[PDB]
Order: sequence, then C-alpha cells, then structure tokens
Amino acid sequence: EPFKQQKVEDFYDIGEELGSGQFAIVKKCREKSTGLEYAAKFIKKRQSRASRRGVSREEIEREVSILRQVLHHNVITLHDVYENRTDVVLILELVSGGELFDFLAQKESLSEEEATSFIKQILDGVNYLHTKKIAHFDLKPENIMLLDKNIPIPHIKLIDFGLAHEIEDGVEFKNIFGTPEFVAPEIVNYEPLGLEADMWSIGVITYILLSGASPFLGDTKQETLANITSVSYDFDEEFFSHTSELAKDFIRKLLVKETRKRLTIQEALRHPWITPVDNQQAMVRRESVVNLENFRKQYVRRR
Repeated sequence: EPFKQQKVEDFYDIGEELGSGQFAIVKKCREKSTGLEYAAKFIKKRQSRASRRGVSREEIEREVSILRQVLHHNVITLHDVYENRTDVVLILELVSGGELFDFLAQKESLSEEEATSFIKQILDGVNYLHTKKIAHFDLKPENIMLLDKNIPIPHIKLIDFGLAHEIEDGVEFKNIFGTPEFVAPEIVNYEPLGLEADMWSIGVITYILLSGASPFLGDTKQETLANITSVSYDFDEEFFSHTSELAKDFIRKLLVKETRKRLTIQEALRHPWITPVDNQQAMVRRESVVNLENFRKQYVRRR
C-alpha cells in the first residue's frame, strides 16, 4: 500500500543511532500509540538522476517490495513505511542484540557443533528467501545480527536488504555491488547473477567463523579481486589446525567459480557437517573446536 505521508516524529519517538550505510541512517524508535520499539531506516532520496547523494525510487521500492514479502523467524520483519520530502523511512523489527561475530568473540570456547547451529540459522533464513526466488546479495558478518545476546544460544536475524533482488525466469541480471571481501566471482566478472552468489558468501562467512582469517582478502582491493576471480584460497594450518575435514569440505563445495557446480541452499542444509548421518560424525563435530584466539584477534582488528 501507499507510503505514509505523515511526519514520522509525530507518531514515533526517536532514540539512539544503531548504524548507517552511505545513503541510509538507522535509528532506534518507539511508536507512541502502542509503546512498541522498532528501528527506523532513513533512506535519502535522489533529486533527479545525476545526483551523487540519494537512492533511486526503483531501488527504494524494490527493498520495500521484498521486505513486505518476508515473514520468517531468521529474517527481519517490516512494520511500516513513511515518506517525506527528503527521506523514505522504513519502520523495521528492532534488532538490538549486536553482530553474531561480536557475540562469538565473547565465548570462552566454541565447538563446531555450536558453530553449525548458528550457521544453520543463517541457512534456514537464506532457504526461506531462495524458496521465494529472492537473493540477498549482501551476506556478510555485519548483516548477521542477533535479537538478544543474553540467552544461551542467541537467535540470528538477517538484515539490510538494500541489494536484494527477485530472480526472474530467463532474465539475465548483471551488476557490480557489495563488499569486495565477500562477493562471488560472477559479481566481479560482471556475469549473470542468481541465488548462487549468496551461497559463495556463506562459504566466506563460514571460513572466517572457523578461523578468523578471510579466504580472499588481500593487501588491497586489487589483490582481493584477483584472488576471488582465480579462486585462490588455502586451509593454512596456522588457522585451520583444529578444523574437521567435513567443515573444510562444506566450504570447499561452496567456494566454487562455476555457478552450476556450487551447492544450492538445500544441498548445503543436507551436507554432513550441518546434518550428521550417524553418531560418529556427530561426535567428531562435537569435539572439534574453533580457535577463538585467532577469531578474536582478527575481529578486534576489524575495530
């Protein structure tokens, strides 16, 4: 339905900053009428076409269209949409538990069983999207949030659908976007895009989650892109000495250039590392640990 033309401030209390993109600013908010808390995403609108600042009507309407479709316990929910002269404001589910990687860095120990549990949460959210032919296109640790960091096993919420796109039958979608470190070769090569790009990103997130190291990240953006296109990564024993074989197989099957060869979200969920076939493989996963020393070190370096 239409965006609300009323003043956001007239119906919402505005609190602290939660974050921002280049073209958006997210703030904690409360609906005066209900007393309920949400997050208000203020997206700056473009003036005409050649504007350096602002997001286009098409891109704003796409994000809204996608968010209005999604109702899943591992995905952020949309509440309301407002529009003024400068901004289109998205009223979203309040997510305030911080980044998953922040929480993990806090743990005294982490087993691969625990790790897979969090990974499955992401996989469950992505599956829901992919079933609806929706690609997220921006899967990275920043966009992997939690509701509450104070329950034993926190619940993951996938956020920021600014780059999300509905995959159409027989329509070629080609674009260059996202954070270099996490993008699939087809993005870099300006080649047809689909749901496969998300699966590559999951492989990168898993890699970092288990090691602290990033598979393709170089000294510069130039190096990073060269590594991605040539698929040049390793399981160095400095970072992967504790890692199980199935964990490496899971990643190895996700970091594949050929899109048709890469695991689908369904194939990823069935994979023995996520889903043990017998008690043996379940116990191997249970006893395998993540070196949080390396994970923590590298995460603080991201701060």
